[PDB]
Amino acid sequence: MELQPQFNEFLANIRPTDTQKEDWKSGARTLRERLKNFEPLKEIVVSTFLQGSIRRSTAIRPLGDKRPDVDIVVVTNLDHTRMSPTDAMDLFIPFLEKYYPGKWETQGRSFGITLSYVELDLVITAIPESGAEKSHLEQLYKSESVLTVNSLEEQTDWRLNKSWTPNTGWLSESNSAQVEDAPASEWKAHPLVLPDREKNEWGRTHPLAQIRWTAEKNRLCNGHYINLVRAVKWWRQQNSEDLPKYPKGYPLEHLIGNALDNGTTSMAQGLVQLMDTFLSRWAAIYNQKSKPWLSDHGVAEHDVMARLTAEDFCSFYEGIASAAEIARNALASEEPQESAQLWRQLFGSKFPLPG
Ligand code: NA
Repeated sequence: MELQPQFNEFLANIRPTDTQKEDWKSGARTLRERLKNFEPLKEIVVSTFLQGSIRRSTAIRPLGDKRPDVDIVVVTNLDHTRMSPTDAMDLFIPFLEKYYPGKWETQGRSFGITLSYVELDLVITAIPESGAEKSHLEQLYKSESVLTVNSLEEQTDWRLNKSWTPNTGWLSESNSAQVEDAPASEWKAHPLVLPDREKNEWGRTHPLAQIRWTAEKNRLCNGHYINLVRAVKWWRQQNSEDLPKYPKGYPLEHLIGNALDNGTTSMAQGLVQLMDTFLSRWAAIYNQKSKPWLSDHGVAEHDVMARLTAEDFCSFYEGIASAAEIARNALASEEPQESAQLWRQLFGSKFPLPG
C-alpha cells in the first residue's frame, strides 16, 4: 500500500526540527548581517545568498552531536584574472577573526565556522563577466529571489527571476499572476568562479542553477522530490554499515533527482519508480564495473560523480537493488500492517505503523 499518512508522519519525523531550523536561520542571518555592515569589505562584497541541502529542503535531521549546516555564498566583484584565490580568500580573515575568533578554519574552497548550535560555510565567489553582462548578473544576485532567507519547502512560488517577490499568505488584484524562471539565456552559461587552494586556481560553480533545477523538479513532481531525497538519505543512514561511504550528500541527491521521473503522485510510487529506473538505467555501467558521468546543473563540464569510485558506485547499486525488492513488495502489499512492516524494514522505526 501507499500509506500516505504514514509517509507524512515519517517525513515529519526525519525533517530537521523547528529548533534546528530556527538555529540555522539565526546563524545565517547573523553572519550575513555582519558581512553586510563590515566597512573594510563593503566595496568588494556585492551580495550574499544561501546554498546547501537545508536551503534546498533536501536535508534530514542531524543525529546526536551533529549540528545543522548551511553555506553562505559571498558574491564579490574581485577580478579572478588578476588576483590569486588565496589572496581573495585571505581578504576575509579580519572579518572572521573579529566576529568568530577561534571558531573558523581555512578549507579548500571555503571557510568553516563551528558554533555550538550550527555549522556555517563561508564561500567566497567572484563574477567572471564585466560591463553590461556583469551589471545584469548583479541585478539578478541582488534580487529578492537570490537574497531569500526561506528554504525551498517554505516558498513554493519561488522562481529564479529578479522580478519575483515573496508572498505572506494573501494577495489578490495586485499580482496574483505567477512569474516564471528567467530565460536560461540570462544565467545558464554564467557561473560564478570559486577559489580552490588545493588546486590553486579559480574553478566554476553555479549554485543558483542547482537551486532552480531543484525547485522546478519538485514542482514537476508535485512536491514529492525533496521528500524522496530525504527518505533515501534516511534509508542510507539506517543502513550505513551495509553501504559504501559514498555517494552521500549532493552526489546522492543528484543521483536521486536523475532517477526520478516527472509527475510523481505519491511517496511510495515515487520510491519504487526511482529505484527501478536507477537499476535499469545504470545496469550496463554496473556490469562494466564502472560509474556514470552526470553533469552538474550549472557547469555541464563538471562531473558530479568525479570523486566517486566505480567500486563505491557498484556497492551502492547493489544496495539499491536489495532495497528495491523490499520497496516493491511494500507497495504491492494489500494489507496495511504488512505494507507498513516492509516500509519499516526499509526506513526503521521513524516510519509508523497504522495500528
Ligand atoms: Na529523471
